[PDB]
Formats: sequence, structure tokens, C-alpha cells
Amino acid sequence: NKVMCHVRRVGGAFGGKVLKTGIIAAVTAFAANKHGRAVRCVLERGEDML
Amino acid sequence: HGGIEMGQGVHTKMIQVVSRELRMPMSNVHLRGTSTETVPNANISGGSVVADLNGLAVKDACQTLLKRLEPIISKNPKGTWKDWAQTAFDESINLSAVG
Amino acid sequence: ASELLFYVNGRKVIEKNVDPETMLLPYLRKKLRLTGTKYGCGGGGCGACTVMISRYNPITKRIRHHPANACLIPICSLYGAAVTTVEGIGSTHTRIHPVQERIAKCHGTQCGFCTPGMVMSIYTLLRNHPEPTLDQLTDALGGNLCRCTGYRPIIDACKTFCKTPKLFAEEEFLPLDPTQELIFPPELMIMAEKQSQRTRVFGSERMMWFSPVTLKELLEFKFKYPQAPVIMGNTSVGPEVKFKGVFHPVIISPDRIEELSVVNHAYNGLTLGAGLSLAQVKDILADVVQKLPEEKTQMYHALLKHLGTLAGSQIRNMASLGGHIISRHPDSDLNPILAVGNCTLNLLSKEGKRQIPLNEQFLSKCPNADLKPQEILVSVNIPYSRKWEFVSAFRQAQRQENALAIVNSGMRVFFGEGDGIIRELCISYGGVGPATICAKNSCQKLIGRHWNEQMLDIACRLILNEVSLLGSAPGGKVEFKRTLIISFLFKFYLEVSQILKKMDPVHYPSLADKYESALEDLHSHHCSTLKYQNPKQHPEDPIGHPIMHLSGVKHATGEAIYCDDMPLVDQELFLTFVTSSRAHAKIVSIDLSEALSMPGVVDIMTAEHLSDVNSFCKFLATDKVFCVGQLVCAVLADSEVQAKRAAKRVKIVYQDLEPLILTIEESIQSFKPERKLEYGNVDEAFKVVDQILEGEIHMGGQEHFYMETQSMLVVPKGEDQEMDVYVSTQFPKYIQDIVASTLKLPANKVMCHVRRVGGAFGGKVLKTGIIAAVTAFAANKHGRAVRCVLERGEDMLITGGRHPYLGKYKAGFMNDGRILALDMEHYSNAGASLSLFVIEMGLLKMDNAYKFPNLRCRGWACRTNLPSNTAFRGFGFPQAALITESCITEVAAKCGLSPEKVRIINMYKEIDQTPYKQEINAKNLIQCWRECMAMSSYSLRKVAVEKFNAENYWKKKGLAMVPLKFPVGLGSRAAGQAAALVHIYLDGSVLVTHGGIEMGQGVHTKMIQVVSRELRMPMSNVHLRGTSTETVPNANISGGSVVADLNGLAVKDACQTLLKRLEPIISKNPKGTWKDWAQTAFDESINLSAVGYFRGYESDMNWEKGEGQPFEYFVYGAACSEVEIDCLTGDHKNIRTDIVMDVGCSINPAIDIGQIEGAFIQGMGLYTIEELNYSPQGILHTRGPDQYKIPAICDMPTELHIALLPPSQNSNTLYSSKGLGESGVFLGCSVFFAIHDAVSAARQERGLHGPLTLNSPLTPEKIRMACEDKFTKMIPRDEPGSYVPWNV
Amino acid sequence: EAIYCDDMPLVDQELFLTFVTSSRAHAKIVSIDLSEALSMPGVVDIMTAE
Ligand SMILES: Cc1cc2nc3c(=O)[nH]c(=O)nc-3n(C[C@H](O)[C@H](O)[C@H](O)COP(=O)(O)OP(=O)(O)OC[C@H]3O[C@@H](n4cnc5c(N)ncnc54)[C@H](O)[C@@H]3O)c2cc1C
Ligand SMILES: Nc1nc2c(c(=O)[nH]1)N[C@H]1C(S)=C(S)[C@@H](COP(=O)(O)O)O[C@H]1N2
Ligand SMILES: Nc1nc2c(c(=O)[nH]1)N[C@H]1C(S)=C(S)[C@@H](COP(=O)(O)O)O[C@H]1N2
Ligand code: MOS
Ligand code: MOS
Ligand code: FES
Ligand code: FES
Repeated sequence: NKVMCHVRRVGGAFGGKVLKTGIIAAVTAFAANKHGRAVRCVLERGEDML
Repeated sequence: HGGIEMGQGVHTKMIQVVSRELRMPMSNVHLRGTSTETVPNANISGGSVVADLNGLAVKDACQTLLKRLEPIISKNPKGTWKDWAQTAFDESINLSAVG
Repeated sequence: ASELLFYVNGRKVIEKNVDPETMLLPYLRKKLRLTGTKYGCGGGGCGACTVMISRYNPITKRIRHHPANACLIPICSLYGAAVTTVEGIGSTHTRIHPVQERIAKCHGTQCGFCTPGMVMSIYTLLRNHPEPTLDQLTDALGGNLCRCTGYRPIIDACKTFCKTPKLFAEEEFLPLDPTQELIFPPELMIMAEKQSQRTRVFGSERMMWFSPVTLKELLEFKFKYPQAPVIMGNTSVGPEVKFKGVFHPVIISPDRIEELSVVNHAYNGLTLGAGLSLAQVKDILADVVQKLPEEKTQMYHALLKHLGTLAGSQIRNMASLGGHIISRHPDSDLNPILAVGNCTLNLLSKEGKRQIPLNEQFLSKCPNADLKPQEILVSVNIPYSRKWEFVSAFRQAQRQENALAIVNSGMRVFFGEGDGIIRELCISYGGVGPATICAKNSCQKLIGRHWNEQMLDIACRLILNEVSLLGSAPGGKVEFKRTLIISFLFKFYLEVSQILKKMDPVHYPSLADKYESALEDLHSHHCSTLKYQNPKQHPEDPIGHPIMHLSGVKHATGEAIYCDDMPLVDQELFLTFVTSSRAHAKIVSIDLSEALSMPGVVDIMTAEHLSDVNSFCKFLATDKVFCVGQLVCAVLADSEVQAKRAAKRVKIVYQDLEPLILTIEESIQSFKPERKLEYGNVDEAFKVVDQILEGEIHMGGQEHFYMETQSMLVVPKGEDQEMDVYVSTQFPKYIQDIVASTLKLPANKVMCHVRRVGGAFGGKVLKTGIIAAVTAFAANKHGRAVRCVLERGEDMLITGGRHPYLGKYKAGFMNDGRILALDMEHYSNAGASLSLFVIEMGLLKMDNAYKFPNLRCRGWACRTNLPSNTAFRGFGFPQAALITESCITEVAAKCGLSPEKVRIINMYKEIDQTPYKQEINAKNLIQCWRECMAMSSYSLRKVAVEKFNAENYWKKKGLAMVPLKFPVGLGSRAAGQAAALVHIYLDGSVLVTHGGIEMGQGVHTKMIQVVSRELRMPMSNVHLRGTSTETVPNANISGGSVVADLNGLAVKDACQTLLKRLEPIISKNPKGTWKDWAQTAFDESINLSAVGYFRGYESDMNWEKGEGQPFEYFVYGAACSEVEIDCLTGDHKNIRTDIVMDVGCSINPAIDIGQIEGAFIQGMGLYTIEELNYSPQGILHTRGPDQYKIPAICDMPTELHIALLPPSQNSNTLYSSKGLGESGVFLGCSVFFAIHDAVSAARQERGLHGPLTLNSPLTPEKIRMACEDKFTKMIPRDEPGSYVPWNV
Repeated sequence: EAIYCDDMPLVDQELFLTFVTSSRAHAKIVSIDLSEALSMPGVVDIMTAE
């Protein structure tokens, strides 16, 4: 009840925006909470494929 | 609803459902997005069934809403949705429904 | 060149090329993102922006901590210092500080907006006095205002720091560890330990700021820039640049120069540094007074007296002595005392040392006695008093402290060894003209005379024409000021003709026995007790338990986000309004050309630019204005500063129109709809009565004075014209409507979101929506988020207040006081626009506790050229019920019976009928009256007050008791409908929301208590985020005393639905967690989301027949109040108040007792000290003694007892609870009628029978002028139409 | 005009997160040196599994 997830749209997914997305969100949210700051994580194509 | 728009047009289909079920133009319906705050415990948007299943849940809410209003609709069949909504409020009929 | 370096909450802050005009409050909030420190009023009055300032003294090796109001601190003054905000002392993500823990857990926060200020005042004092006395703590909070709590719970929190069935566990509060406090930043010690002589320079395009750090340099800068102000505390210069259009290109702001902070104990007296704070002067003189004998400490006593009341703790710690003297404010409390005391000023220039006397010419700013432009005040000499020299100072304001004087004085006499021939005499007054004036000519004529009443009568005459006021004098109150002038003269006569008696008993006469009480004045302690109920119920069920407000700690730590605390959204603009300055005028033209060209300005909208969307069901004035404060233009800019700058350059030319209607009587000269109730047959009843009586009472309005001003942020999404509206409002659905309408959009495109409101009391609805509509129009037009936050001055002008009322009555009664006939007329003042609903509720609730067998009741709303008034906590009842109590106490007078005998025999019986034919069980009305008579010990205290008044001529006491029937219910069933939405997530945790708004009344706390009971889970497992049209649609307004009742029923409804679905799962695994039940429900395809709905209480009123069932239930109560008045000054003191209250079964007695106290104090203010002064042109006065004053700690009754009548079941309402909230406001008039009683006792003894009608608010002016004496007869008076008055 | 996740405006004082990823397919992590990385402009924090 403390954490809400909001999604307007996704620019394609085809199954590849689930487990690994969540890991990155978890790590990102840990940082955000630790420093009391909004944190943004966007991957470049090379990193993304890897 | 719990479904996610990834480009497959799930949101377009749900408004088509709403438009049929409440008998109103698609221009009268709006959707903003998807949120755990509004619809809890939703399954993954996958398995070729996002529209199928969320369509059935949207239809379910619409029908519930139409059942509540049928007394008001029969008593004023040529009235707008604005009139039906207003008299429903004036008669203490709830205009929010989970599907 | 220079860099600004200071600390905030332990962290270093560096600003390079800093703008000198930056004030600390916006800097903290915007640049550092510390939003705990709030804006309340921006003049230093309220204390919402209170912070701690710390400095290391490098010579004395000591760290000094003082409180201050951040709104008035320019950041360039903070160089080398350490600021501490509320966030600095603790948080929920570190450790909470005990001050924060206790103010919250003692229920000392309601809306919470004042909490950070309260916390920082208490923190700062505990840092200086770790083991304090309550006196010191309540003195620290003299500067801190609160509109919700009534101060009692904040006082209780303070007591827990003093080594001297409850609502909180004191024993569980963790102790104040004085050694684990915040360390003063070491770098600032190291900087201080190396006295830089280099003078600091900060520049911008508009302003130069020099901080000289040596005396040499200060005089160097005072020569170059002779006309630059020397800023010390900025509590004189600051407030006048804010709202008197003053501007200084050059500022000089010296650091601690040692010669400016001298404390010399001379042989002849003492010399005090001009840079000492007023707080430090109060301490120096307190010590001197105790260390020296009491005829050399005569001046120092009079200064201490007036420093005790001067402003509050924050301003005293900021304001300097030199600043005070040089400011030369006409209402200055210290200058008239210094004037009379042979005080001299030590001036210093680049050319040399020089000494001038502090006399009338100096206070008049005659350049011969003034400082020359190139010199500065170093120190002032206050000499010791000689033997047979006596000094006295008096003052009268609107309340006892943190309020500017209407009139004050300093007076001195010298006799010189023995015989009572007066050899010197100085009499100085303030508030009686543009400067502090000394009656020197009168004083010359009195030299040689003896001290007795022969000289008083002549002295009074010959001052009353020397120190005269024109009837049109600014400040108003001319006949009151006239009286105070001679009344203070009388008090001085008495006072000093007693030290003479003391010192020389045989040669001087003793005072008359009924006169002594004139000398000692009225100065409090704050005691209270609270009775309520508390076996068969489960220990995990929270219903009935005094649960702390869910945000209570977040209030205390400043982590609660209010609308303006939301972060800056990318590229947001600010909107500010140009408002009408005329009451009824043609708008001939608007020139925007200068405004439009100025820095940052994006757009300026008039009514033309809104075209066909300038109204709803009009926003901006078109071609006429119908009151001052009406919206005219809207200025949109890149920043708030730029917006207000540009707004002040918009030129509007007007042409006044007739008639200019201001009063209710003027407004009675087309067609008004009437409202009427008739019971029995009043025309027949008038034939068979013993007596008939006509009368009337005017009643003033009331500003809402929510501590959070009007605030909103409108954010366009950028898709489909979607708007999100974050606004401090009581009615989101209405915001959604007016914004959507304005944008020509469907309602599904606009969503309104509200987390919390910092108080509202009805004043955050219609006018809020207009501003939101205009704001959203701009946002949409420019594709930008737009923020609109109002300053206090604009807010009071643009928003309305409570409706002022006129009551006329004809009462036919028996000689036993029973009222068989009653004809009644109500008139509300509506302002520019319609208000009829307020008349309707007035008439329905008019009866209050009494059965009028034959009754005609009629009302009319009256449009005037004043701001449009709105609904308020009470909704016509505080006005309507005051009319009927006035009518009672008049009938009581004509029967020779106490009003309380007349009340008790006109009351409803156990079973009885209302004027609108609703049946009532008034059993609890009787009990409330019985218990209040018992609890208060009314009968014994009645003779105590009669006894007192027989022995005291210049001080009277009074006592009164009033009953309460407050009916509750709305017009229709549909108005009472309510909805909620409940989710259970698969971990078992719950999210709930509903249509109700949290304004500080604790509605959200109560809903979680409901959820906790209904789903049988701890409150820690439930969460609520806020209120939104996106989650719960079509919700009604949060008002009518029923927000919790109705949304509670809807929350319960969702919970029960959810529990029904789960009962199969629960029976099959009864010892399972909610996580298990939720998970298996998901696994079995059972839905864990439910809408809850309550249809509304059945309700109706046929206004044609005058009959119906409008009300679902009635809150019953009674209240007793005792006061003592000063008949010479019109001052008063609330001694004691006793309140008994039928609440049914309280869902939360902490919250419900909080609402009783809050409502009571709000009503107390309405009826005594709250007063709005309008000019004959309809301009609101907002400056000097015309300042609007809500109740402070000094107004809270010395004793306060509150009982909750034992419950008795209401199957119809939520857990048999009664929605109080509005109820306690009317109980404030117990104070009104207690004062009314006291005035009558002075009028009976002196022999002035016949018509005594005192109007509300019962101000000190009204009290004094009612206590007629030789001084009231003596004053010179003016012809009605000969002059134009400052007010009325 | 369609807003995707990264199109959302900069929220006040937001930080950015980026990952260091493995360059070996199956290897022991003998050590991680963050001292140079931690000293560089703008860096707020570097989190490892510890
Ligand atoms: C909320 C509030 C409540 C108040 N209540 C009261 C009250 O109850 N009773 C009362 O009597 N007063 C009251 N005041 C007035 C207050 O006492 C004065 O504003 C204050 O004493 C001025 O001191 P300062 O250091 O702030 O002056 P500043 O504003 O710093 O300076 C004001 C003027 O003094 C000049 N000045 C200062 N020091 C020197 C010097 N050494 N040499 C030459 N010129 C100098 C400046 O150039 C400037 O023109 C109140 C003010 C506020 C804001
Ligand atoms: N444009 C677009 N089409 C798409 C996807 C997507 O990410 N983008 N995902 C596919 C996958 S993997 C699934 S499971 C389905 C899910 O949506 P549906 O059940 O409504 O077809 O959409 C398919 N079509
Ligand atoms: N602290 C606080 N208490 C308050 C208010 C407020 O704005 N702040 N408003 C009052 C008014 S005018 C009303 S109508 C009720 C509404 O809430 P309730 O019905 O839950 O009592 O709260 C009252 N108590
Ligand atoms: O079920 Mo699609 O995300 S493989
Ligand atoms: O019903 Mo309260 O907002 S007067
Ligand atoms: S005291 Fe600074 S906000 Fe009112
Ligand atoms: S809680 Fe103090 S102002 Fe509302």
C-alpha cells in the first residue's frame, strides 16, 4: 500500500519488459529512498541488449 | 483496467467495449492509464489475452452500471447521459463500479 | 564580489553573486527544498516561519541561540551563522526530537500548519533553558498563532518539559537528552576565531548591500550613502517595503560591532548599546531590577512592563533598541516611556562623538533634534530614578500581547524631599497622532500643585484640548482614545498616590476601599481537566480510543506536504491577481503596456481574454467593480517576484458610482425572496402577555484565517487536454466542474487531487474554484504548469468571511420570564454577490434550547458593496442563536431575574416539538445543563461575583451560562451521499480512499479506525494517500459536520462487502493472516477491490408550510464562563470556562475534544476580539491597530474544564457517534454574556438603567464606553455629519 | 504528443542511475575499486551488492 506503479504506455515490449525491468526498478527505488530523491534510469541500446 | 498498452491497441478496444455496453460514443469515454492504485492485483499483460480478459471485466462494470440505471433509462428513454447521470445522483444511485 | 556562507541544519550553504533581496523563508523552501517552515502572514505576526539562529561570540567564547521569523530575515544577514529549521531537529527517517514527539502525541496538531513554528519556538527555548518553567514556555509561544487547537494541548505538551483517564501516555515519552543536541557547526567557530575586518559586499541590478564589520567602516558607509537605512532586525524596514511600496537601492547591515552592543553599569545609570535586541534588553533590565533598590529602578520597571507585552519572542529577539528608537512608530511602546525619563542618545559620526536628548522634537523628526544624515546611534543612556521620583507606563490594545497599542503612555513625577509639591511632570502618549507626543504645556501649568483630585479634574481638561484628536483621525476609535488618555492619567494618580502613602503614612491619605483593584491588572497560568468514558470491546478494536492524528508526527517534523510544499514542476509559471481598489465604480480603462514589458511577464488576462468562459452557473470584472478586492486582472510570470512587481504597474482608472451601499440598513433601499417559520399564533399571544419588549443587535463578520492561504498548482499533462489540479479545497468535484467548464472539456479530462488542507472552516470553496478556473485557463493557454498562492493581505480581501447579521425582535413575556410570543427578523449582509442558505439554517436553528410556543421568524440576505461573504463553521447558527440569547438577557433584565433563570424555564422539556414540527428528545439538553451547573459550581461562584462587584468599583466580574442545541443535517438525501474505494493487496495490506477532505479535523484517522474494526486488522496495515476525483467520483462537499459520519458509512459498506466475499476463506482458515486470506482469494478468483456507498440520511424541508424533518440528530451542550473586566481601559480576562457536551459515542475522544476547544475559541474570538474595520469608501483596514487579531495563548481561559456526557445510542448514525465540529462555536458567546453581565454590574452600581445593548464583537472599545463614569462624560465630542470618520 | 516514460519532465533534483555490468562470462570477482569513480564530478553514490 506504500508503493504504487503507474503506466500510461509502453513503446513496445514483446515479453522483454518484466523480470529484468523489475530488478532495475528495485535497485533504482533503493537509491531513491536512500537519498530522498527521484531517480531516473534509462538504458542505452547496447547495455539494453546485454 | 489492469491491462497495459504496448502498441497492441488494448485501450482502443476497451473504449469500443464501453461504447457498445453503455450505448454512448467513444468520444464520451476516456482512459488515462494503468495503476496499482486504481486496479489492484492485476495479472501480467501477456499470453495473447490482455484485451479478451480486461474486455470481459470492463463489460462487467458497464453492465452493473446499466442495471442500476435501467429504472432511470426506462422513465426517460430519449435523455442524454448527462441527464441520466444527474438524476442518478439526485436519487442516490452510485455511478462508480468495479468490473 | 563577496560570497555568502552560512549553515542550515548542519550543512554548509554557499551562494556566489547572491541577490541581497532574497529573504530566508522563500530561500529555505525554494532553493534548499526545506518546506517545513511555512508562510502564514509575512509580517512577523503568526510565527509559522519560526526558526533558530545560532552564532559564536568569539570574544566571550559562547554560542547564543535565538528564535526568529524567517519571512523578515534577509539571507545576507546570516553570514557566518547557523539556521535550524523544523527538519533539522529530527525526522521520521532519523530520530524524532522529543518536542516533535510530544506536541504530536498530546494532540497539539489539527491541520498541522502552525506546528513547525510551535516546535521551533519550544525547541529554541529548551536549548536556552533545558529545565524551564511553564511561564517561559508560554512566553516563547506568545508569537505563535493557531486557529484549530485552542492552544490547550500545546500547553500540555510544554508542561511535560517542566520539573513541577488521560488522552496520552506521558510516562512513555522519551526524555530530553540535553547532551545529545545539535552541535554548532565547527567551521563557523573557526571563522569567528579570526576577526576579519573586510567588509562584505553583495550586489544585484537593483540593490547594493554593505555589511561593515568594524565601527570605522560603518561610519564610512553612513557618510557615502547617508540616505541608506542601517538594517539591524529588519522588523521596521521589512514590513513597509512589503506592503507600503518603499524601496532602498543601498542597504547598510553591520555585523556585531562591539561598541553597538555595550552594557555599562554607570554610577548615575546605565548606557545600553543600540544593537542589543529588545529581548536582551529585557534580560539586562530584569537583572538590574533585582540587583538594585526599588527607587533607582523606576524607569527600568516601566520598560520591563511594556517589553513583556511587546510583539512576541521572535520579533523581540530580532528587533534592536536603536531600530526601535529611530523607527519612531506612533504606537511605539518604549518611546513614550523613554521620552519622559531624561534619556540621551550617544551619536557618532565620521566627524565626531555627539549627544542629543530623546525628547518630543526628536520623536516628531524635527531635523534640529534629529540625527544628521551622516551619523548613527551608538547607545542610549537611561538614568537611575532619584528618591521621590516615580514612573509609570500604560497601554491598551485589542488583546493583551502581540498586538499594537490603540493608546499607550509614559508618565513621570518628581516631588523632591518630603512635601507633596510636584516639581517636575512629563506626560507622553502614543497612538494619538502621527508621532509620540508629550503634553508639555499642560505639564508646565501643573508645576507647583499638590497631588489630589482638585488637580485631576483640571489636568484632564487641559490635556484633552492639548492632546486632542480630530473625529476623522486615522486609526478610528476617537472617543475611546480620548477616554484612555484621561483614564491612564487617573491610574497614574492612584498608583503614585500610594507609593507616597507607603513611604510617608502620616502625611498622605489612604486609598478609598473600593478603588485598590484599579492598580493591579489582569495577567493569568493555564489549567485544564477532561472527562470522558472508556471492557466488553476487543483490545484490537480502535473505535473509542484517543488515537493520534495520522499526520500528527509529520506535522511536527514538517514532512507533511501541503499544496505549496509540492516541488517546483519543470517550467511552472506563477499567477497573481490585480484586485479592485474601489467599492462601486466604473472601470474606464486598463493600461497594461508598462506591466507587459517587464521582466518575466508572460501574459496579462482581463475579462476580454476569457470571453465566453468568464462565468459559471463572473470570474474577472468586466466594466464595473462591485466591491474592493474583486478580481480585475491576472498576471502570469516566470516567477512570483516578477509577477507581483509587474502587477503593481498595471494602471486602472475608475469612476465612482452611487449608491455606495455598505451597511444592512442602507441595503434596504426591487424583490427579495422571503423565508419564514410560523409556530402557534403570535398575534393572539401578544394580547395576553404581561409585557412587550423591542430590541435589536448588530453582529460583525469574521475572517476564516486558516493558517494555509489559498494555494493551488494546475498541471497540464500534454495529452487530450488533460489537467491535473492540486488545490487546497473542501470540494474537489466542484473544482473539477468549474475548471472543465472553463476549458470547455468533459469532466473525464480534469482530475482534482487533495492530500490535505491547512484549515478551511468553509472558506475554501467558491472563491478557490474561481482562482483554479482562471489559473487552469492560463495553464492550458501556455502549455505550462501554473501555481497560484495568495499572500495573507490579498487572501482576506479576495475571500469573504462570515455573514454579519442584524437581529430585530419583539418579545411578549410573562413576569416569571416565560416567553409566550416572539416576533423575529434576521438580516445577513451578503456582500457583492449572493447566503440565502445561511438565512434558512439561521431560522431553523434559531430556537436553540428554548420552546417558544408562538413564534414568527423571518430572514433576508442583503447585498452590499463589500467582499462577497461565504459559509463558515456554524452556518448561520452562531449569528441566529446570539440573537435569541440577546433577546433572553433583555427579558431577564425586565423581570429582575438572572438570564439563567429565564433560560431554564423557557427550555424544551424532555419530549417536545421544534418550530418546524420535528419531534425531539431533549433529555441530554437537560443533563448538559444540570452537569454544567454542578461541574462549574455556578451558584457558589454567582455570589462570589456579586460579592466582588460590591467591593470593586473599577474592576467587575461577570458569569454566564448558555445551552446548545446544534441540529445536524443537509437539505436533501442526495447531499448526504458518500462513497469510498477499498483495495486489499496480496500481502494483506489495505489502501482506502473516499470523498472526504482532511482539513485538520482527523477524518482520515477516523476512516482507518473504521477499516481497522470492520476488517479486524491493525491500523498499521491500512493506508490512505489522499482524495481524488479519479478514484472516488461525484463526492459532495466536505462540510455540514458530517464528513466522517457519511464517508465512515461508505467505508464500512466497502469493508463489509469485502468481508462477505472472504467469509468462506476466513471460516476455512480462521487463524490465518490477512496475507494468507488475500492470497488464497486471488488463487480462487475472488475480487479484492470494492466500492463502498452510502445513500444519505433522509432529509426534507417544505419552506411554504414551514414544516419538515431536516435534521438527522442534534448535538447538545452547555457552557459556563467567567470574566473580569477593567472598567478604566475596557480590557478583560477570561478566568474560567466549563463545557459539557453530548457527543453520543465518540469514535475518537482526542479528536472530538480537539474540535470542541477549537470551535469554542473560534467562537470566543468572533464574539470578543475579532473585528473587521472598513472605511466609509468600503476599503478594508489592515494596518496598525486596525490589524485583525485571532485568539492567542493570552486569550485562552485560565481554567478550562471539558466533560463528555455519557452516551445513549443512535442506531441511525455511525457507531452512535455525533458529528460535532461546528457545534462549539456558539458556546464562545458564554464569554460575551459573562462580559455583558460584568458591564451591567458597573452600570447598576453607578445608576444607569434602561437600554444596554452591547453588539458583537464585544471589543475593548465597546466595553469601556459602556462603563460610563466621569471620564466618559468629560471627553470632547463631534457632530455626526461634520467630519468623515476613519471607519463604519 | 504521446508521453513515454523518459518523456516525462525533469522532476526537481532528480538523479540518474547507470549500471556497471560484467565483462566476463564465468569468473570470480576478486575486487572492485570505486575510489576514482567516487571522487568524480556529480557522483552521489556507488552501490555494490554489499
Ligand atoms: C509583528 C510585529 C509586532 C510588533 N509589535 C510591537 C509592539 O507590540 N510594540 C511596539 O512598540 N513595537 C512593535 N513592533 C515594532 C518593532 O518594535 C520595531 O519595528 C523594531 O523595534 C525596530 O527595530 P529593527 O532592528 O527591526 O529596526 P530596522 O527595521 O532594522 O531599522 C528601522 C530603522 O531604524 C534605523 N536604524 C536602526 N539602527 C540604527 C542605528 N544604529 N543608527 C541609525 N539608524 C538606525 C534604520 O535605518 C531604519 O530606518 C512590532 C513589529 C512587528 C514586525
Ligand atoms: N505493437 C505491439 N504489439 C504487440 C506487443 C507489443 O509489445 N507491441 N506484444 C505482443 C505480445 S508478446 C503479447 S503477449 C500481446 C499481448 O496483448 P493482447 O493480449 O491484447 O494481444 O500483444 C502482442 N503484440
Ligand atoms: N482543524 C479543523 N477543524 C475543522 C475544520 C477545519 O478546516 N480545520 N472545519 C470545520 C467545519 S466548517 C466543518 S463543516 C467540519 C467538517 O468535518 P467533519 O464533518 O468531519 O467534522 O470540520 C470542522 N472542524
Ligand atoms: O505473453 Mo507476450 O509478453 S510473450
Ligand atoms: O459546513 Mo463547514 O465548511 S461551514
Ligand atoms: S510570522 Fe513569518 S509567516 Fe507569519
Ligand atoms: S493546527 Fe495550528 S493552525 Fe491548524
